[PDB]
This record gives sequence, C-alpha cells and structure tokens, in this order.
Amino acid sequence: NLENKTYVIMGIANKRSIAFGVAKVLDQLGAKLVFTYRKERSRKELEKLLEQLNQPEAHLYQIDVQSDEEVINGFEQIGKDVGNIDGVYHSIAFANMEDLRGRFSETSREGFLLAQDISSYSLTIVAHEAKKLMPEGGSIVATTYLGGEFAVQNYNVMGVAKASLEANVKYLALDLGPDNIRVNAISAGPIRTLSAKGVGGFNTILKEIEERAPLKRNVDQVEVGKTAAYLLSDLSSGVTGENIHVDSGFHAIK
Amino acid sequence: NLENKTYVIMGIANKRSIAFGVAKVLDQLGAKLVFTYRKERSRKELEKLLEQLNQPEAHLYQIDVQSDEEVINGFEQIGKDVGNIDGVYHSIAFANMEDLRGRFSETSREGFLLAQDISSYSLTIVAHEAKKLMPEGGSIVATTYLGGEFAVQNYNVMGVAKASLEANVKYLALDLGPDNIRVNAISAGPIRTLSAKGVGGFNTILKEIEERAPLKRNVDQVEVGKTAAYLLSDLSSGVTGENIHVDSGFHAIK
Amino acid sequence: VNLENKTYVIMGIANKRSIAFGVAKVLDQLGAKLVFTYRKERSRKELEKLLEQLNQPEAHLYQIDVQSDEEVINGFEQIGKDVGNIDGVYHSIAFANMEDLRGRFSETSREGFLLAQDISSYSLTIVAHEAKKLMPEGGSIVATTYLGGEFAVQNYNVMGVAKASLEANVKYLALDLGPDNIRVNAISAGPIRTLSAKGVGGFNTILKEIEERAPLKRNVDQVEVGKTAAYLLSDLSSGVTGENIHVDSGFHAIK
Amino acid sequence: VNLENKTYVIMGIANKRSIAFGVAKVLDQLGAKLVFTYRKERSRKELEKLLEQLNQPEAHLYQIDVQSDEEVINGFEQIGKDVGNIDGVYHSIAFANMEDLRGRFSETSREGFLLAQDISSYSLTIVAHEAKKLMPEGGSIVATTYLGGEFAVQNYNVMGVAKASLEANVKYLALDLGPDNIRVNAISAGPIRTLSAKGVGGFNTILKEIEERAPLKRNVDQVEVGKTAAYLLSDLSSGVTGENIHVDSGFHAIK
Ligand SMILES: NC(=O)c1ccc[n+]([C@@H]2O[C@H](COP(=O)([O-])OP(=O)(O)OC[C@H]3O[C@@H](n4cnc5c(N)ncnc54)[C@H](OP(=O)(O)O)[C@@H]3O)[C@@H](O)[C@H]2O)c1
Ligand SMILES: NC(=O)c1ccc[n+]([C@@H]2O[C@H](COP(=O)([O-])OP(=O)(O)OC[C@H]3O[C@@H](n4cnc5c(N)ncnc54)[C@H](OP(=O)(O)O)[C@@H]3O)[C@@H](O)[C@H]2O)c1
Ligand SMILES: NC(=O)c1ccc[n+]([C@@H]2O[C@H](COP(=O)([O-])OP(=O)(O)OC[C@H]3O[C@@H](n4cnc5c(N)ncnc54)[C@H](OP(=O)(O)O)[C@@H]3O)[C@@H](O)[C@H]2O)c1
Ligand SMILES: NC(=O)c1ccc[n+]([C@@H]2O[C@H](COP(=O)([O-])OP(=O)(O)OC[C@H]3O[C@@H](n4cnc5c(N)ncnc54)[C@H](OP(=O)(O)O)[C@@H]3O)[C@@H](O)[C@H]2O)c1
Ligand SMILES: Oc1cc(F)ccc1Oc1ccccc1
Ligand SMILES: Oc1cc(F)ccc1Oc1ccccc1
Ligand SMILES: Oc1cc(F)ccc1Oc1ccccc1
Ligand SMILES: Oc1cc(F)ccc1Oc1ccccc1
Ligand SMILES: N[C@@H](CCC(=O)O)C(=O)O
Ligand SMILES: N[C@@H](CCC(=O)O)C(=O)O
Repeated sequence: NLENKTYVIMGIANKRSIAFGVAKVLDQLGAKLVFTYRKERSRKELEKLLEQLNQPEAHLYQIDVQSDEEVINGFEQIGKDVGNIDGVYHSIAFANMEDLRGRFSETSREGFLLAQDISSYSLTIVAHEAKKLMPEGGSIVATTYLGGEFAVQNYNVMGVAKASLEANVKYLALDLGPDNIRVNAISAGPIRTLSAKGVGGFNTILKEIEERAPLKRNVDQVEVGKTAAYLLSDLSSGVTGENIHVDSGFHAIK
Repeated sequence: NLENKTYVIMGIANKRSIAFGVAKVLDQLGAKLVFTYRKERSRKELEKLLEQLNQPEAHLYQIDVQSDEEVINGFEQIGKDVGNIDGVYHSIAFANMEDLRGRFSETSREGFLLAQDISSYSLTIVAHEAKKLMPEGGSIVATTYLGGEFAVQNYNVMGVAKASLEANVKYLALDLGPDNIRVNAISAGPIRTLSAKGVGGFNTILKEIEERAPLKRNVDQVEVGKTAAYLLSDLSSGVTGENIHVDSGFHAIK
Repeated sequence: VNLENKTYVIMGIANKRSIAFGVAKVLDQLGAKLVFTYRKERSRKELEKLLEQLNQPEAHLYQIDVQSDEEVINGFEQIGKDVGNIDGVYHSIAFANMEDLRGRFSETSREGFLLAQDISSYSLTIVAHEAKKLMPEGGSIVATTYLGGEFAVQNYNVMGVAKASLEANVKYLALDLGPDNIRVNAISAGPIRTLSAKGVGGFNTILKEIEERAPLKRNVDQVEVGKTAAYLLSDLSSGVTGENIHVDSGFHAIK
Repeated sequence: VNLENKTYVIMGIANKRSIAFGVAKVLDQLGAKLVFTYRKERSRKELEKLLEQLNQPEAHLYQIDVQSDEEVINGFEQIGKDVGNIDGVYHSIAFANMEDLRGRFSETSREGFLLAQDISSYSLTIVAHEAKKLMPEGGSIVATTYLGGEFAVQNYNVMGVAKASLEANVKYLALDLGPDNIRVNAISAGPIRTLSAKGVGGFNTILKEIEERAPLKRNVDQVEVGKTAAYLLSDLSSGVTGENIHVDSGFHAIK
C-alpha cells in the first residue's frame, strides 16, 4: 500500500513500455506518480495513457539524461512541484542499431560510449539528483537484462552497458546506504517493446524462453511492475545492491 | 493481501526463530498458517507463541525431516485437515557443533552427511510432498546464507550444505516450474537465533556487518518475513530459481 | 611448466577415455612421477595396460574406494611410504545411480542423494586431509566439476547438487589449507564422451549444443582438461586457490 | 612451457613495477618474441632501460594512446609489418582521474565516467579488432581486471564500473572471435605496489586485509600474474575462453 508515497517513473514511451507496467502497479497501489520523458511523441503518449490511471494530476517532465542540466533542473522542479519523493524507477537505455548486431568487435568508440552514457552513467546522476529529495531515504530501481551477465548473441554493445549498469547499482548501494537509500535492479526477461525492435533475433529469444525457462512462458510488464513495487516499498527493507530476475527462471538454467 | 491463502511454515523453535518472523508477517497479512516442529520443546514453545498471532486455530504437526514417513504422512494430514496449500516456508538446518568450528578438513563423513540430509535434502522431499497440495501452483521458499556462496571462517560443514541447498532450489525450480510451482531462497544476513549460538565466532559476524555492509546496520526476522511474503505471493510471479539476499547489501561488497 | 622431481596422485582412471587419463598423459609427458588409485578391479586391469603407453618406470597402483575412511587413510599412508612425499592430487571421482540421472529431480530418493554427496563431494574433504600428511612443504589439489553445479541443467539432477557441493568444498578446503601452502581448485570440464557420461540422459544433445553455441564452436577433450590441470598442479598457478577454471569452449560465458 | 617461435604484444609497461613487466619477464624467460606499446614518452624511456634485464635481441617499441583509433590502427598495422603475424596480446591499460577515484561514487562526473570506460574498457574492443588482422590462424588476448569489477569495494568507484564493463567486453569479444580461433580472457589480479595503485584510496589497508584474510594469507606479485598470463597466452589453455582467472591468494573465494 503506497498511499502518501511519491515515485518518479523514468522512460515510458508508449503502452508497451516496461515503465508503463511499473506505472499501472504503483497507480493501482495508491502512489502519486511523476513521469519523465525525452521525445515529444512520448509526452503525447503519456498524456493519452494517464487517462487509464487514477492520478488526479499529470506531472510530466522533459528530461534527456544526456544533459546534466536537464537532470539537475528536472529533479529541482519536481521537488518544487510535489515535494519530497520516495523512489525512482529508471527504465532508460539506448544504442545505435548498427551496434546491436553482426560483430561486437566492430563497435565504434562513439557507439560504445553513447550506450554507456545513456544506459549506465544516467543512473549515477539521477541518483545524485534524486538523493536531494529523499532526506529520509528511499529506493532506486534500474532495469537490466541477462546480456549484462553473460555474452548473448546480438545484444552486443548493450550487454557491456548492462554489465556497467549492474556494477553501478552495487557502487550506488554502497555509497547511498548510509543515507537510508536502497538501490537495486530488475533483470527482466525479454518483452515486446519499441526498443526490442533493435535487438536482432528477438523473436527467437522470446521463443527460447517459452521452450526452456522453468515457467515455460514469457513474462510481461505488469510482472516487472509487481517486483518493482516490492523493491520500491518497505517490503524490501533489508535488500540493497540486489538484482532480482523476472524472467521465469531463465537465469537459473543452462 | 494473503487472505484465503494458506502457508505451511517449517522450523519454528522459539520467539527468535527466523521462521516466527515469517509467521508474524503472513499472519498480519491475513493468511491461514500451519506449523511443523521436530521436538516437544518446540511443541510447547509454539503453544505459547501462537497466542501472539491471530490464528483462530492452531494447526501443528510434528515433522522430523530425517524421516520420509513423517514428511509423507504430515503433508497428507495437513491436506485432510486444511485442504490445498498456497506455499511452504522451509526454515530448517542442522550440523554437529564440532563441525561448526576448527578445520573443515577435519569434518567427519557422518557430520558432513548429517548436514546435507537435514539442511538440503529435506527441501526436495518437502517439495515433492507439498506439490500434492498445490494442484494449481504455489510457492516454496528456503532460508540460505552467504556461506553457501563464499568460504567464511567456522561455518564449515554448513557452507557446503548451503551451497547444496541453493542448487537444490535451482533444480527444483526447473522441475516444478511447469507445474506453476516456484522455488526460491532467501539469503538472510546474520541474526541472533538459537541455531546461531552453534556457529563459531558469530558475534564477530554481527559487528563485521554493522561496520561494513551498505546499510551499516543488521537485519531482523521481520525483514525476512516481509521478503518471504513477497516470494510467497502473486507479487513475485515470474520470479523462480532466485536467491534474494536480505542482508543490508553485504552480499555485494568485498 | 617442467614436472621432473614431482609426484602426483591421480584418482579415478577407469579406461582410455577417462578424463583422468587425459590428466595423466599430460603430467607424464611433462616428466612427473604418477601414482594411480582405482576402485574396481577392472579399472586396475585397464590401468595396467594403459601404463604401457606412459613413460613411467613403475606402476604405483592403489585400491581406494572413497566411501571408506579406512581405504582412504590406509592407501595414502601406504602411498606416502612406497614413494614418500607428494606434490598434488588430481581428483576425478563421482557417482550417482542411473535412476537419479534423468526424469524428475523432485522424485530423488534420500539414499541416491546422499550417495551422490558422499562419493562425489565428501571424498574431496577426506582425501585432502590425508593427502596433506604427505605435503609438508606444500602442494596442489584439483577436483573435476561440471556447469551443472552452477545452473540447473536438464537431467543432471542429483549430480548437479553434488557438484554444487563439490564447488563450495573446494573453496572451504582452500580457506582451511592455505596457510599450509596447499592450493585447492576445480576444473569445470565441458561434456566429454566417457563411461560415466553414458548414465546422463540427453548426452548427445548436450555435446551438439556446445558445437552450435559455445564460442569455439567445438567440444573440448581429455588432454585439454589435462593441460589446464598441469597449470593448476604446478607452480604456474601459484597465487591461484579456490578458483574454478572452465575448460569448455567458453560455454559458461554465454546464455 | 614452450614459447619459442611465438610473438606477443604487451601493452601498458610504465616502469619496473608495471604488472605487464611481470608478464614480460615470464614471456621473455619462456622464449617469446615481444613487442611493447606505450603512451607517455617516459614509459618508452623506462622500457628501453628495462629491456637490458631481458633476453630480447631487438627492442620493438610502439607509441599507442588507446584513446586514438588511428593510433591503434596504425601501430598494429606497423607491428604486422615489422614482426609478421603475432600470437597474442596482453592488455594492461586503465585510467581514471583521482578527482573521480577519491570521492563518493554518486558524485562522479560524466566526463570522468566516460574517460574510465574509454581507456580501461573500450580499448580492448579496438585492440582486439586490430590484433585479429595479425592472427590469421588464431591467438590469445588477455586483459587485466580487479575484484572491484564484481563487488562494490571502498574507494574504487569509477574504476570498478569500468572493470565490470571490461569483464563483459572479454565475454562478448570471446563469443564474437571464438570462430576465428581467438581466445579472450582476463586475470583478476590482487593488489600490488604500482604507479597506478597510488590513485586508489586506502591501498595500504587493502594489502593488509589480503594478508590477514585471503586463504594464502599473503599478497601476490607481478610475476605471479605473468605466470598465469603465460598459461592463458599459450596452448596450455586451449579449451579456455571468456574466463576470469583470479590471481589473488584466493581472496575472491571468501567473505
Ligand atoms: N523489453 C525488454 O525485452 C527488456 C528486457 C530487459 C531489460 N530492458 C530494459 O528496460 C528499459 C526500458 O526499455 P523498454 O523495453 O521499456 O523500451 P522502450 O519502451 O523503448 O523504453 C526505452 C525508454 O528509454 C528512453 N530513453 C532513451 N534514451 C533516453 C535519453 N537519452 N534520455 C531520456 N530517456 C531516454 C526512451 O524515451 P524516448 O522515447 O522519449 O526517447 C524510452 O521511453 C531499458 O533500459 C531496457 O534495456 C528491456
Ligand atoms: N540466524 C541466522 O544468522 C541465519 C542466517 C541465514 C540463514 N539462516 C537459516 O535459517 C534457518 C532457521 O534457523 P534459525 O536461525 O531460525 O534458527 P532456529 O530458531 O534454531 O531454527 C532452526 C530450526 O531447525 C529445526 N530443525 C533442525 N533439524 C530438524 C529436523 N531434522 N526436522 C525438523 N526440524 C528440524 C529446528 O527444530 P528443533 O528446535 O525442533 O530441533 C529449528 O526449529 C536455517 O536454515 C538457517 O540455516 C540463519
Ligand atoms: N564426462 C564429462 O562430460 C564430465 C564433464 C565434467 C566433469 N566430469 C567429471 O569428471 C570426473 C571423472 O569422470 P569421467 O567423465 O572421466 O568418467 P569415468 O571414466 O567414468 O570416471 C569416473 C571414475 O570415478 C571412479 N569412482 C566412482 N566411485 C568411486 C568410489 N566410490 N571410489 C573410488 N573411485 C570411484 C570410477 O572408478 P571405478 O570404475 O574403478 O569404480 C571411475 O574411475 C567426475 O567427477 C565427473 O563428474 C565429467
Ligand atoms: N596494481 C593493481 O593492484 C591492480 C590490480 C588489478 C588490476 N590492475 C590492472 O593492471 C593494469 C596495469 O596497471 P598497473 O597496476 O600495472 O599500473 P601501471 O604500471 O601504472 O600501468 C598503467 C598502464 O596503463 C597505461 N595507460 C593508461 N592510459 C593509457 C592510454 N590512454 N593509452 C595507452 N596506455 C595507457 C600506462 O601507460 P603510460 O604511463 O604511458 O601512461 C601504464 O603503462 C590495469 O588495467 C590495472 O587496472 C591493477
Ligand atoms: O535492454 C533490452 C533487452 C531486450 F531483451 C530487449 C530490449 C531492450 O532494450 C534496449 C535494447 C537495445 C537498446 C536500447 C534498449
Ligand atoms: O545457517 C545459519 C547461518 C548463520 F549465520 C546463523 C545461523 C544459521 O543457522 C544454523 C547454523 C548452523 C547450523 C544450523 C543452523
Ligand atoms: O559430471 C559429468 C558431466 C557430464 F556431462 C558427463 C559425465 C559426467 O560424469 C558423471 C555423471 C554422473 C555420475 C558420475 C559421473
Ligand atoms: O585497477 C587497479 C586495481 C588496483 F587494486 C590497483 C591499481 C589499479 O589500476 C588502476 C589504474 C588506473 C586507475 C585506477 C586504478
Ligand atoms: N538414454 C537417455 C538419453 C541419452 C541420449 O539419447 O543421448 C533417455 O532415457 O532418453
Ligand atoms: N593514505 C591513503 C588512504 C589510507 C591508507 O593508506 O590506508 C590515501 O591516499 O587516501
């Protein structure tokens, strides 16, 4: 039960977004929500999606996490508008299509660093900026994937970025733990989203999970959301630095 | 909310048993509970404990996990008395105290096997027998410790048995996955319990955690129960074969 | 890597395809003195004829069933008299009932479970405690494990919990015996066509998945495990203890 | 071992305590031809004076700042022209601002973060791409990591995250280049008095924690690191790829 709580949800682009899964769950549970977006087309979508939710207000903020200024200023506004918050759901990554296929060894410098910036470094600065609105502590949750732990065909430059995000989560837990701020990851199973369209072999991935993972089935966004609710609430009070897989057991098998 | 759910909690010895921390969390949440004990000492401890809970009736069954017949007959009686269950919290381990100090290279065959039998195998037989009471799926959660993943001075025979338990969970997850039964482990930070009096240098454990772990404080049994509630419920659908550390982040630092 | 003046006990050759026979060809070729332990009379017969191919002056053959404290304590004691002090042990022993090696892991008997723990895991602890007696100036112990000790792999069932237990054992033995200058490590071998492999449901499927999916797109052999053993049993690995080296075409790094 | 007729590229010697200098004396001793790459004019000077301690008939030195694609591309193309095909590459290169090292991790700057990724992680990818051109029948690439890549350690901050990245790079490089017969691995070294260690808060208490807690209850040296390098860079390690072999007294194995 999340009444009185306020969460910032980062990275809804549309109805299939993992973060929109997160949103429905927290909304259903009683939370007040604030959404951040990058593209104009995403603000429009959010505008249309908020009619499903039970939020009396729409608290929408443009933040491109490639700019320090937009993060600093975006969180500063949030505080002025809604006050102190209880956590942040981070659902943000990017890579060029070029570097999500063929050969990892040909990734460009610029393409490599672009994925680190957006998909890993972004959590450090969000956490720093968010920390200023959690003086009594809170919870930060970032979205990860199996390709950060094992080399998987195609995910290429994103795997190295996911590996980097998961360590980020561990150094942030260590740093922020004395401020009563917990930092964890959800490692979601594969899911049909707009960003998945740039992961080569996606369909085959989806299928190899039905056939082989313990639950013999794929997970959806609402499942990411129910775990996110546990992480973002006091249910998970002893838990930090952790990486929960929501993937039907796939992580546990070979 | 766990109303009209039913869970079998295994291994409460006294007010301090981790498992009693599980029991309060689920009782609060509206679940019907059923308890199993090994020895009278606890039958009587349990009498008095359950007046602190809101269980309108006390369902208590004596099971020693060294006996197939008692594991088998116990669960059959549970079902005739209570119908189908939603899950099982397993909170049982044992070693001989000589094998919890000194040199691991000295462990006897009897002592080694005693710890595997009780602390590991028992989850297999329990899972086989509870499956019979979970025709529509359910959740099973065992209690493990960081000594299963790393060598820690003194824990010795228990560390190898805990590593064996944690694989036990992965192999049960894969097996029962297709029956909609999920199997996970909670990895609890150090807690002053009865069994914990048997481990060598347990005091220095507690303090090493306060000083060094990200949250810079110790966990308690209620913190286990809360996470156990997450695991035993629909919030963790899509999560199986997993091991959630509830240990102030200590698993994640070196 | 030069192995003259060095003596290693190899535990678990049964025939020419044994993984331990790979270890043996490498060690011998590097000039170490070898001492062999077997359980079944048939294994020794097989060792006797395999020895012809090695460059060993004499057979050092000892019957040790690791299920017996006496056989372990007396064999090591008897080895350390025939040859004196030693340098390392290659451990290569495991067993599970075939019933417990296919179908449903939730159906495993207590008996078959403890059987697998006893033979395939406990034996490491007691062998090291006896082997230590013969390594006053230090040494090196290596056991043999499988990816199934680290993930739930189909069919492998009771043995994967046994390997899980093997792995922690190696780590705990490393912590225990480090001050004594004794290292303890594991090789995690990819699937190899052997006698014990016959008991593992789905084996041909396993090998084929490696060829199709592991980074080297091929299967490894006994000699390849052998080569890494030499590393681990010798002073190139000084510094390395409690390690688990995967010799598997890189299969462990992918999903 | 036997590295006569092999040629390796060693990147990252700065002085006589460079970890890569460990690597070099072992390779040299094992009979390899060696080619060394450097960034700062001063390191080239130190190398020329370190080459005297080695059995190297010819000094092959190449200026390579891994921040520059054209510098890696041209240095490798040049190496190929002066020695022919090579057998492997020891990579031993990392960098981060003290500014970003001795802080609260959450206060790390963007440019600081990406500088560490660029130098310490991305450069393996490009080295590997250029080095492949000189390994038409295969080879071996080794990079140098640190336990701080697997858990959050005090003070390591920006570098542990770069190391986490380095450790994914190796796995992805391994999977991508396996078919070409190129193995790719890391050594996770324990701590060691080096020029670069001077950037790391609390280094003294880190050396002393290993001493009091790692199963060997002592610290390792460059030379130990080198001996595992030899194994990884040679055919001893043929089944092995995408591995992280820890040369740290067993510290990784404990809590
Ligand atoms: N779907 C899966 O199979 C899967 C599995 C495991 C983990 N994940 C992770 O889950 C997260 C969410 O992705 P998704 O699958 O839900 O896809 P998605 O709907 O396409 O969401 C990705 C989000 O990232 C945002 N984003 C990208 N660059 C940004 C920037 N520079 N500044 C601010 N926002 C930026 C996008 O915003 P704009 O559209 O406005 O640019 C978009 O809302 C990702 O980190 C992904 O790696 C996904
Ligand atoms: N406390 C910690 O720091 C810590 C940390 C991580 C994990 N754990 C785990 O938590 C679990 C419970 O331990 P605890 O700390 O709560 O101590 P506890 O209060 O002593 O509970 C241990 C329980 O094990 C039961 N038991 C032992 N052998 C049994 C058998 N053969 N058949 C049936 N029951 C048996 C005991 O019953 P009887 O009293 O009737 O003999 C007792 O109820 C254990 O699995 C332990 O490994 C503990
Ligand atoms: N084959 C693989 O793909 C694979 C992969 C990874 C790891 N491994 C491991 O490799 C190791 C060696 O097996 P392998 O494949 O080489 O098969 P193997 O040739 O069948 O060897 C197994 C050995 O175990 C011995 N053994 C079993 N119980 C014993 C006991 N109680 N006392 C003494 N010796 C006993 C057998 O001796 P007797 O015949 O004399 O009874 C036999 O020599 C095992 O640990 C296995 O788990 C195998
Ligand atoms: N020492 C340890 O405890 C420890 C532990 C684990 C792993 N490692 C790793 O071991 C490797 C070597 O470090 P070390 O401890 O031996 O220290 P070191 O001797 O100071 O070496 C650092 C090397 O990196 C080079 N380098 C930095 N930036 C470069 C660039 N942009 N282009 C080309 N070369 C560059 C330096 O060359 P220049 O001087 O020319 O700039 C120097 O040769 C590193 O990857 C380090 O992270 C060290
Ligand atoms: O991280 C992802 C994992 C996945 F399986 C499908 C989509 C995912 O998101 C992105 C993939 C590549 C680039 C950006 C996001
Ligand atoms: O497993 C335990 C771990 C721990 F840290 C404290 C108590 C725990 O319980 C037991 C310890 C030894 C034997 C049986 C139970
Ligand atoms: O551990 C094994 C792994 C493998 F793939 C093939 C054979 C293996 O050995 C045994 C399997 C079962 C029982 C004893 C040894
Ligand atoms: O990675 C290092 C680990 C260590 F323990 C000591 C030195 C290390 O090298 C560095 C190189 C550049 C910046 C930071 C550390
Ligand atoms: N014989 C095993 C499978 C072994 C194989 O086909 O490789 C079974 O019961 O199907
Ligand atoms: N003096 C170190 C930290 C203390 C230590 O050496 O342990 C520094 O440069 O901050």
